[PDB]
Amino acid sequence: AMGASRLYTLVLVLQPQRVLLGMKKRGFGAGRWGGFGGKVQEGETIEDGARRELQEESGLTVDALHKVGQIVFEFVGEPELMDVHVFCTDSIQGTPVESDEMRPCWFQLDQIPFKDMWPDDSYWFPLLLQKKKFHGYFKFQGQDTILDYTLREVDTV
Repeated sequence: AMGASRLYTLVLVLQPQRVLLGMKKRGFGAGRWGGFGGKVQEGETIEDGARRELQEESGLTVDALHKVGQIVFEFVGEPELMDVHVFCTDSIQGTPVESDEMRPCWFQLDQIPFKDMWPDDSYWFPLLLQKKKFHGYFKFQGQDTILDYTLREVDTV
């Protein structure tokens, strides 16, 4: 059987000229920039968990997000997969503020800091910028090494 998986969200604030990323401050993946997100909680829809995580980690409150992708992560030595649902929005009305877990920062869209993001981001982030939807899977050894991955553009997430 396929391993069991745990539901996570990942949220990108994407405006015409810039994207909001957050630096993970502690723990696994510390020092890397990426979307805001976390585990979906009991009795919570995936979109509402994504809205909750955006607010908890960045302070930004938005009323709705667009579902743009799904990425499954597998790590050598850990039988449980991460099932990550990726959301995007262009419309905010507050200021991003540093939380205990994340430091938000804007990057211009010709200065996307790929060298400081998770390696999988190099493959699916360009699809998001093109307003495409995607399904992906990545198997990691540790934090740096991809041993296998699949990626496909889809019409519906």
